[PDB]
Formats: sequence, C-alpha cells, structure tokens
Amino acid sequence: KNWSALLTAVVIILTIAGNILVIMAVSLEKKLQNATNYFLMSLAIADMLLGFLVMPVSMLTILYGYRWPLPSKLCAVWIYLDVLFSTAKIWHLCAISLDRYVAIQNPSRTKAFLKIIAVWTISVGISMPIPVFGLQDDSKVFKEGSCLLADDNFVLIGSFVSFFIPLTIMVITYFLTIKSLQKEAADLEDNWETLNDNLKVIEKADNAAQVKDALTKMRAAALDADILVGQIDDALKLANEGKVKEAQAAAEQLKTTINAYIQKYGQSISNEQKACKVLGIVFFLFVVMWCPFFITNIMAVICKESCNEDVIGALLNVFVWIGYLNSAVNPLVYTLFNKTYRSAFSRYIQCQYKE
Ligand SMILES: O=C(CCCN1CCN2c3cccc4[nH]cc(c34)C[C@@H]2C1)c1ccc(F)cc1
Ligand SMILES: [Mg+2]
Repeated sequence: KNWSALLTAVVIILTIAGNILVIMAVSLEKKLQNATNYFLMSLAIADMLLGFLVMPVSMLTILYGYRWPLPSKLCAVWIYLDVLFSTAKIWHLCAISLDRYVAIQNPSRTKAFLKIIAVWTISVGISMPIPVFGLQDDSKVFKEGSCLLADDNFVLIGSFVSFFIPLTIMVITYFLTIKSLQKEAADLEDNWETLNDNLKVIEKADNAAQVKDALTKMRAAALDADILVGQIDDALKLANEGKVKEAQAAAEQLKTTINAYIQKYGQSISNEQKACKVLGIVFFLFVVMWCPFFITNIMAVICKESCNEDVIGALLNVFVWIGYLNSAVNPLVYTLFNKTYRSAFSRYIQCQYKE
C-alpha cells in the first residue's frame, strides 16, 4: 500500500464535500442565482463527478503501482471522463470570463443553461477521440500496462485545442473585463465631477444663462451614464423662462437623485470588480495547478528518447494530483471571498436548509 493513497482519499473527500456544498449553495440560496453562479454550480458538478468517478480510480491505480486493475476497455472510458471533466472546467472558466466581458457592453437563467450545455457538448466532443480511438487500440491508452493517454499526438493536440486556446481566450477576456471595469469606474468618477461642478455653478449663479448652461451639461453627463434627465429637463425649462431661483431649487432636488443613482451604480462597479477578483483567483489556481502536468507532458513529447520517460511518467503521476487538488479548492475560494457562500455552507454544515 502507499501513504499516497491516504492523502488522495482526503483530496477525494474535500472535492466531494466541498463541491456538493457549492451545488447546495447555488440550488438553495437566492443571492447566488446569477449566471456566473450557475456556471460555478456546473463547474462544481464537473468537480464532484471527477471526485466520484475519476479520482477514486486514480487512487486505486496508486494502490496497484500504476498497473491498471480494472478491465482494459475501462481505461479509455476512465481517461475519457478524466479529460471530459477537466476540459469542461477550462471551457466553463472561459465561458464565465467571456460572458462577464459581453455583459458590460450589453447592459435569463435559461441563457445560462444554454451556455453551460453548449460548454458540456463542446467538451463531450473534443474529448471524444479518446474512447473512439483508444477503445480500438490499447497502445493509445496503455504504456507498460499503465492506463494513461499514450499517443503523443493526442497529448499535443489535446493540450493545444483543449488547454492552450481556452486559457488564451480566458486570459484575454479577463484582462479586458478588468480594463472595462476600470474605464467604467473612471467614466462615472468623470460624470460625478461634471454633475458636482455644475451643481456648484447653479448654486453660485446670478443669471438664467449660467443655470441653463450648467443644466445643459448636467443633461449631457446624465445621458452618458438614469431617468433624472427628465428631472434635469424639468429644471431646464424652469431656467429657460428666467425662473432662476426656482431652477436653482430644482437642481437641489437633482442632488438627492444624483447621489442615489451614482452610489448605486458605484456599488455595482465595486461588486463587479470584487467578483472579477474572486473569479481571477479561480482562473489562476486552475492554470497554476495544471501547469506542471501540461508543461511536463509537452516536455515529455519534445525530449522523447532523450529524457527519462519513467521519471517524467512518475512526475506526471504526482502532477495529476496537483490538478486533482484544484477540484477541492474552488469551494474554499468561495468561503474566503464571498460572504453568501461562507454563510450558506455554514448553515448546511449545521443541517439547516430552510431559505
Ligand atoms: O485532461 C486533463 C486532465 C489530465 C489528467 N489525466 C489523468 C489520467 N492520465 C494520466 C495519468 C498519469 C500520467 C499521465 N500522462 C499523460 C496522461 C496521464 C493522460 C491522462 C491525463 C485536463 C484537460 C483540460 C484542462 F484544462 C485541465 C486538465
Ligand atoms: Mg471639476
């Protein structure tokens, strides 16, 4: 036996215990019902299934010295589900990254479920050559009787199509979301300045022209950022007919609507930027905990006869469990950085499920 098998059992349990709680948070808690949290439930389904189906079999092969213990046609099915769940996880993290970017310049639950299912079928068919060709040829899924994807052309093209190019789309759209929110925070500090400057011009004004000019540029700023434009227009026609102090008074009625609207839109930018940061920790620890696998497995293919394929193959049996450990940690990120997730799990650990 191995103490490694003991450590893996913990990693199976943390994966199964943590991700069920994530599925229980998103299914039960009303504050986790947006589209991103629907993807994080679907991601936790991929994590829960990897802990149930893939990760205990990988522990079983640790116990048999990576000689495959099961039926030989269960190898390509096991590598298919292994590659499927993780490929779903990267295309999920890519879909979160992309859909938060598009949600800024397009301002349903069903729409989430069309996207999730599109990401699942993309992953079902990208991973489809593993049972199609590996069940017809044991040399694609076996190496010295070790079940592992043995064809280098599957490992090169599977890493490029299902790990490199979703990570590339992920890291672009994350950088562009970060810049979009920084422009949106800067656009609304700018319109806050144009509103607050013209409100102070109106409260100094002796003549109708200075109220009318300052409300015109207030009507411009509000149009750029919602329905207080009409209130600004109501005050615009008060200034237009010489009623200076009555237009000045109605701009003070603007100052209460402005502070409400600015602060509400200014809280949702810091909601978005908080949420972008938590997703970026999720994105980061996916790639970092799978980087030692993929880079070794491509340095496997580059120095093939040169390097020790039994050392490389032993590193990859360890590096696969760095990436399996990632399945457990997306729930831990949600405890640390989202009070709604931290509270939901808290209540479920106390067996308290009533909303
Ligand atoms: O496909 C995956 C997970 C890889 C993990 N699989 C585990 C089973 N088995 C191996 C075990 C031990 C050594 C091994 N060398 C080669 C392989 C292998 C093949 C195969 C790989 C994936 C896909 C997209 C992502 F974004 C992130 C991970
Ligand atoms: Mg100013």
